[PDB]
Amino acid sequence: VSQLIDEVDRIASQAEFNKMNLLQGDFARGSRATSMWFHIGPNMHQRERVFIATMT
Amino acid sequence: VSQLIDEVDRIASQAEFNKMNLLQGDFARGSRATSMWFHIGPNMHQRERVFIATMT
Repeated sequence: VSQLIDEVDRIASQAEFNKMNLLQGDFARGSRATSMWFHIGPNMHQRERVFIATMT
Repeated sequence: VSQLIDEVDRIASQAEFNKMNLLQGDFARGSRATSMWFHIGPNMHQRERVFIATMT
């Protein structure tokens, strides 16, 4: 179980898309790191909220 | 379901055609915004009404 949880932590540290990291919870419910948006509109204000909690 | 309804609200608040929103119900039966007329006649005063209700 120690080995498996070490593998889980390794994955959480390395699981990434491009240079950003996701599983660290940098965009959690109350994460102070930064904020992300997927703009899906032809207007500068048209974008919505996406969140990813902390799963360490 | 809440996420889906939030998408519905985003569509309603963002649905527009030529910098004019449509799903807001600006052309409803009792709408106070304005009356939409499409002139199809070759003379004066042949306006044609179109009605779209609020879709929030």
